[PDB]
Amino acid sequence: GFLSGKRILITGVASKLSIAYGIAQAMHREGAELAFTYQNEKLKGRVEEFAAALGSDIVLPCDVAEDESITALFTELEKVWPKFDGFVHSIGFAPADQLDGDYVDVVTRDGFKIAHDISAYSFVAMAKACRGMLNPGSALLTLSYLGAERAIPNYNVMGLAKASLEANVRYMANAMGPEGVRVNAISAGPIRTLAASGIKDFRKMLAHCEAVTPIRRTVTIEDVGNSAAFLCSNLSAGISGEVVHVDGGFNIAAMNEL
Amino acid sequence: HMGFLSGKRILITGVASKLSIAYGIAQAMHREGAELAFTYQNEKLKGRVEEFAAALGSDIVLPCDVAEDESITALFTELEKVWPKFDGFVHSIGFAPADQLDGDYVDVVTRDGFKIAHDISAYSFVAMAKACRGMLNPGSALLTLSYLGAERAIPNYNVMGLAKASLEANVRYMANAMGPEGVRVNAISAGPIRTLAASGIKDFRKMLAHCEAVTPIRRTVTIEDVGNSAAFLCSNLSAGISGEVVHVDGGFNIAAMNE
Amino acid sequence: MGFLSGKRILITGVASKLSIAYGIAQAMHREGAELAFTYQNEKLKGRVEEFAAALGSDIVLPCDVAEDESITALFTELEKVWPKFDGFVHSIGFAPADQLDGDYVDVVTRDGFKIAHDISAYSFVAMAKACRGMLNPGSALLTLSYLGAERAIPNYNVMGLAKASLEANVRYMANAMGPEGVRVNAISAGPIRTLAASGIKDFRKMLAHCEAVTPIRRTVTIEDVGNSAAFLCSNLSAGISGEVVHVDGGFNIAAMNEL
Amino acid sequence: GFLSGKRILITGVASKLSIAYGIAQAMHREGAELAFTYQNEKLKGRVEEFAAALGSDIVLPCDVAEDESITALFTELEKVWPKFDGFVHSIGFAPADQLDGDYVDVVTRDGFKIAHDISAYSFVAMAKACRGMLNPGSALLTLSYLGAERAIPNYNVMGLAKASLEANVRYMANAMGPEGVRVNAISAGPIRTLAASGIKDFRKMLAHCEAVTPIRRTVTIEDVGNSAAFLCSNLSAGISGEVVHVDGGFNIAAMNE
Ligand SMILES: NC(=O)c1ccc[n+]([C@@H]2O[C@H](COP(=O)([O-])OP(=O)(O)OC[C@H]3O[C@@H](n4cnc5c(N)ncnc54)[C@H](O)[C@@H]3O)[C@@H](O)[C@H]2O)c1
Ligand SMILES: NC(=O)c1ccc[n+]([C@@H]2O[C@H](COP(=O)([O-])OP(=O)(O)OC[C@H]3O[C@@H](n4cnc5c(N)ncnc54)[C@H](O)[C@@H]3O)[C@@H](O)[C@H]2O)c1
Ligand SMILES: NC(=O)c1ccc[n+]([C@@H]2O[C@H](COP(=O)([O-])OP(=O)(O)OC[C@H]3O[C@@H](n4cnc5c(N)ncnc54)[C@H](O)[C@@H]3O)[C@@H](O)[C@H]2O)c1
Ligand SMILES: NC(=O)c1ccc[n+]([C@@H]2O[C@H](COP(=O)([O-])OP(=O)(O)OC[C@H]3O[C@@H](n4cnc5c(N)ncnc54)[C@H](O)[C@@H]3O)[C@@H](O)[C@H]2O)c1
Ligand SMILES: Oc1cc(Cl)ccc1Oc1ccc(Cl)cc1Cl
Ligand SMILES: Oc1cc(Cl)ccc1Oc1ccc(Cl)cc1Cl
Ligand SMILES: Oc1cc(Cl)ccc1Oc1ccc(Cl)cc1Cl
Ligand SMILES: Oc1cc(Cl)ccc1Oc1ccc(Cl)cc1Cl
Repeated sequence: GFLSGKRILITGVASKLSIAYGIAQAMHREGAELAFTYQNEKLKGRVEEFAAALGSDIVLPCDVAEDESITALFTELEKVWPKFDGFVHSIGFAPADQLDGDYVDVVTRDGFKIAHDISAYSFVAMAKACRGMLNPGSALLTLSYLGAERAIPNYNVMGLAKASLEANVRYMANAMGPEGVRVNAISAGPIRTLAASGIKDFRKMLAHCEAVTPIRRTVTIEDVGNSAAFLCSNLSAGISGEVVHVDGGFNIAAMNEL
Repeated sequence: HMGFLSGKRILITGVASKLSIAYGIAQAMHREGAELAFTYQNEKLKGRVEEFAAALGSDIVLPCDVAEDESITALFTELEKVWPKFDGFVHSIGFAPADQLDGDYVDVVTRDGFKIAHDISAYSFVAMAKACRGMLNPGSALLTLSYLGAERAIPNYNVMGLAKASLEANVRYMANAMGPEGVRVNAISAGPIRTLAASGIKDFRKMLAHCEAVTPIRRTVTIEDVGNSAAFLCSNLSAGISGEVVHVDGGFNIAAMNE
Repeated sequence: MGFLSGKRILITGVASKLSIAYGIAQAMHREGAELAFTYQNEKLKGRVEEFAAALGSDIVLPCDVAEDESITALFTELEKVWPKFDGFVHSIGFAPADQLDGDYVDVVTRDGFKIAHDISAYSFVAMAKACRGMLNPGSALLTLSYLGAERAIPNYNVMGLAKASLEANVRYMANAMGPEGVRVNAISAGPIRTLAASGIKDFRKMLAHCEAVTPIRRTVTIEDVGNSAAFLCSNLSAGISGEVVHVDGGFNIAAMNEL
Repeated sequence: GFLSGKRILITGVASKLSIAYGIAQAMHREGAELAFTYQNEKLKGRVEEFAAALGSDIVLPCDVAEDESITALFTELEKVWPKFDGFVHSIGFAPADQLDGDYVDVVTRDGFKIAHDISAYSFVAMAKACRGMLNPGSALLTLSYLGAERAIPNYNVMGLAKASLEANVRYMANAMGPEGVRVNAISAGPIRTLAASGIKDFRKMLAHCEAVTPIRRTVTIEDVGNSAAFLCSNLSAGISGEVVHVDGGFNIAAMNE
């Protein structure tokens, strides 16, 4: 596999639906050794099961809201992985009220702070915490959405948070590049996940994208998985600070329904 | 005066000194016939801002600390007393703790540092829009000030780059939300200009010199260049333009591989 | 006096009262410009003479941008009445009709691609080459582009490629001509019913779509584009070069609005 | 390998430094059957040799200035490859005079025509001539440069031709997507190739990019090759109409003192 010899930490595996689940399956297929985080105790058991089906018993708590939890993650991981080769940030949150209605009516200071803190800051927070553990040739990866570039109904403040996160990719790639670390994002098209369900009229976005995307289907966690595996491998040694659209080309289409 | 903003009432935030981008905008809007009102952050800036306002024929000078929801509500409660309706506002406000703007981004970025940059530099634009939405006339325009740091990794600009990316996305979401009721929302991506707050960016004087050398117009932009651009974007001349980040940087942003 | 007082601006692409260039001409004359006009061929000469006369000009000269000799003769004739001037509006676009109906790969041809690029993109720099010595300090060039440059729009086809080339032309001309005091910008205009627009398949559906989903909830007008164009060729926009300004009511920044 | 069972045609192999060389190596290594084109008789020997090193004896002429040359390529290719899974367009040309001096002084109608014709039109010309030979799941790839997005000294009219090429990618991705074909570009950082010599002060561009690129090195035909292999493989199934920057992140950097 093109990840033979790599040790990648994967965040954000909530279920078999999760983008991060797809990424893990592809990275295991390509020979990566994997470790896994879980947000809270409620999620531990399922992530342990998913971890074990991929030959891993490295499963550790991380609530990215808490600096101590991020430090503890890497404190505990260092004991099995003194050094490793990067991680997948597949984590977003905003209060539910932020994702239904007029952006300006519905956005709040606290909704804004949480969305950016959890979806944007958490990525560089994780990087600070493991910086000295990363081998030369390491790769970090986050997940963004066209909401960052365009005004999308109901996505609302998550658009601002993804725009922040995509700038984070750039500032992180620029800072960590010299010492041999690449940083990228996948801008993924719509996929049915627990989190997707939190966006008002998600199913309308999903249907619309299926119709007008050049490849004429919604992308799968397999498609994202393979792209993510590639971006965290030495195959992508020439790419850093990049937001790669894995949306079937939806972002480049205009006026297809009239 | 009389000009392309005759009939417009515009609120101006972020005047600190005569170097301030908001001063150049205030100058340019007065010259084009706008009635102006001003905000000041704290008591330290009140007196300075009052004399600037009086020189431009305004005695509407009101406190606003955009970290505080109470302060923004009270701004527009007081503003309503003299201006029941008005035609929008200029958001010329940035802030991060000093420690954010000096060193390797990953090393010096902090959670509070990130929180404060995004809160003051990005959230505060839509906060002001939420609290004055009902007072905006049809044909109103909101304007904010961004920087190329939103688009490119700039040494030492660090977490302000992310807060500016968030700001530019806010322009788009607000434009989209407010367009149907007749409100336009735009940004100017200004080139570097020696302002009080600019002195806080490590190596600013090298940015300035770099930008002077490679910018197509072969000069630094002025608060006059930005003021004329802001005056246009808040005027009915710009009626076909919403959700845009207009680069007023002499075209620095389109240059690569110079020298 | 208007913000174009003391400027001498040459206007191409006036075909009718619906032409973008005619809206530009009106706004620029309103703001105090003195104007000169080109006409493509003998059939348009009379109408352009009439529209120019209505804006206080009888400087009305043939220019077919297909021909190097025609562009040279234009500036050799112009110089006799305008030894110096302050820039020109390039409002010129053409591809063979067969290029703008069907699947882009089926319908695009080598000659169709050549003509689109030659007339719509190359002509902007050919004109700049031909008058470079006649431009005052503070001169400004303007071309017209379309969202088709950035996105794949059905049936705009190879005109999308020609517009992308044109916007790249804006950047390379801004960068080359900036040091000698010349600014170069584009307006990326929303759809407008003009003679040329009727050559685009389902243009009526395009208008209705942009009408529904554009933040400002209307079509832009030649007044909107004219006002922006006046601004971009005036000293008010002295800070802006190498820029494609979207004058499309925010259409470009909206996604999934139809639902 | 992840191109196992794919048939890819490769253009623009000139020498061992050729981006198209790096791409052939990477695609061979991952188990693609390759075919190669050569511009003219002068290059035919070098390519027949490079092809044989990779196990291909499919080496056909194509001058993309000629519609007939493109038809004939696909007429000959069909005899051995009735179907195939796409091609790599690694082809650029402008008259030498275009790439030395101030853009406005140096550009000419004929300079502009050829740059656009060879560097941009030829990509969709090849897609037109082979559309019915492409299997479901096929990928086309072209090579672009940041000259499309930024004004770069001396790159001049090639910048416009690459901007047209990048738009081409999007219009081809939109048209061909529904019949199961993806179309993408790599925007490669500077690399010393035969063609690169043609740019005035190319050396300075290399050293500039090397100094300020986040990965702090020049990219290689093997970095571009790995990215090209990926983008023409089923691994990239969710990517179309995309210009992927393989320049070490140079494009996102500004103000490196
Ligand atoms: N349509 C889509 O599914 C889509 C599109 C593009 C982008 N994305 C992004 O992909 C990523 C993965 O989301 P998904 O769609 O797979 O959803 P999901 O619900 O399957 O996964 C989201 C994950 O975020 C984690 N998370 C939330 N708050 C956390 C915290 N405080 N600490 C740690 N983990 C926390 C959850 O535990 C969960 O594992 C997100 O960043 C999302 O914004 C999703
Ligand atoms: N100067 C430049 O080179 C440049 C370039 C691009 C954009 N900008 C942006 O222009 C805007 C104005 O900055 P400037 O350069 O004029 O400097 P400045 O110091 O004159 O203006 C900054 C202003 O921010 C205000 N401010 C800070 N925190 C505030 C708060 N909590 N509540 C209310 N007001 C607050 C200050 O009172 C001050 O008036 C900012 O958004 C800045 O980021 C500056
Ligand atoms: N929706 C729109 O109408 C729209 C939107 C975006 C951009 N544009 C651009 O605006 C510009 C003006 O078009 P318009 O909509 O006003 O259409 P129009 O028909 O009013 O203008 C087209 C003009 O092009 C001129 N022209 C064509 N070939 C020429 C040649 N060889 N030499 C000289 N002049 C030549 C014609 O004489 C005519 O005056 C074009 O570049 C067009 O692509 C139009
Ligand atoms: N070298 C770089 O730094 C760099 C960076 C970005 C993109 N590119 C692009 O990569 C591609 C390959 O160039 P390279 O750097 O490998 O140089 P190269 O000289 O190795 O390859 C250029 C190729 O173009 C072919 N070609 C030229 N005119 C042709 C025609 N009429 N018909 C057929 N083939 C023709 C030549 O035969 C040659 O193989 C070009 O499109 C170039 O613009 C190069
Ligand atoms: O960002 C997303 C985009 C899409 Cl189309 C679908 C799911 C997404 O993921 C989220 C959406 C909202 C919240 Cl609150 C959290 C997350 Cl992770
Ligand atoms: O955003 C800016 C960009 C530049 Cl080039 C110069 C000044 C800027 O403005 C600020 C920079 C830092 C802080 Cl703390 C606050 C502000 Cl207002
Ligand atoms: O570019 C345009 C875009 C739009 Cl939406 C409408 C009209 C346009 O202008 C043209 C369209 C086709 C041809 Cl052949 C020539 C021109 Cl000037
Ligand atoms: O596009 C390129 C970009 C770079 Cl940085 C280097 C070489 C390139 O390729 C060319 C440059 C000039 C000519 Cl005439 C032909 C080609 Cl193929």
